[PDB]
Amino acid sequence: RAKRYEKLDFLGEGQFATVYKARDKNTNQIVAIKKIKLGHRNRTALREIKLLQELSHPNIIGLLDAFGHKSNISLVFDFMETDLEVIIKDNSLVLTPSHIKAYMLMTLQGLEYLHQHRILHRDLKPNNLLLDENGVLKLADFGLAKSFQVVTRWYRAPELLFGARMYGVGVDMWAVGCILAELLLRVPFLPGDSDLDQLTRIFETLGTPTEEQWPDMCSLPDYVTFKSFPGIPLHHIFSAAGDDLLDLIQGLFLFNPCARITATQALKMKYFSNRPGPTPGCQLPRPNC
Ligand SMILES: *[C@H](CC(=O)N1CC[C@H](OC(=O)N2CCC(Nc3cc(C)nc4c(C(C)C)cnn34)CC2)C1)CN(C)C
Repeated sequence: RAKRYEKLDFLGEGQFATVYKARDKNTNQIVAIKKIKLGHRNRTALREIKLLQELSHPNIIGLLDAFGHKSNISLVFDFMETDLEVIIKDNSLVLTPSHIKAYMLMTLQGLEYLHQHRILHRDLKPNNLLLDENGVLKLADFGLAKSFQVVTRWYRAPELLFGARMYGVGVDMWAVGCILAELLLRVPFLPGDSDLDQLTRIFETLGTPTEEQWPDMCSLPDYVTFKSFPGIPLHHIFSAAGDDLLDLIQGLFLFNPCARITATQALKMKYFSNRPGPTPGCQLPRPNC
């Protein structure tokens, strides 16, 4: 499983990881190796493989083989054609309501599954939702994921920005909300230049929160008193969205994290049972190469 795979294209440098297209020199499937190059620890990177092998799901990335002795450790995976991030930036593609319903659907079934199995994918962003031949979306980058201030600032839920130590599933949900806005607007919704500014963005956009809207807000370790903004109505931001969708977004971007709509609460919502339903993955937009 070391020399086994022959290197094709580069796919991504990373956080402490590189990713390569390679060809299994036996199966002849294209595969995506995650190199986790290291030194101290492979504690977090072993835990990853662990958490991974423990999951079977069509919207969860498929752990095929890990291997390798040296400075590095390799996780083999099914190759994927694009990520939801490129799918955004590709202008070629204009997005349809039923395209997004479809992208959201598969994301949240992935999520439902995960949180049933008591896990957090603490790093949900749109380059981490991959898509195959047949428009089947999959979560990935599990290097940040514990079994019940970590995401990349734009998709960081507030509680975290306010240095919450003990935090729940409402973390993953904030992200999914950020990803939906980003899907709608086709640009990062709340692109802070700093943690401090990421909160400014959140509040000025969504309004600064009450102790009603969020009790136990001030008890957070890094809590700090921002200016009080009113917020912006969602149908201003999303002149797009119909009321079934607005309802959903607004619930995902609730401030109180036990009052934040769970994956299931969200999958059990009109939006999904309402027309237009999800495009078949096979009929979902594909980009240039
Ligand atoms: C057309 C080729 C095509 O459609 N391209 C345009 C957009 C595609 O480029 C991307 O951004 N891709 C392709 C590579 C894909 N691989 C990738 C990246 C990362 C970071 N992780 C992973 C995994 C994990 C499971 C490890 C798997 N695959 N990746 C990212 C998106 C290329 C071809 N003709 C014939 C139609």
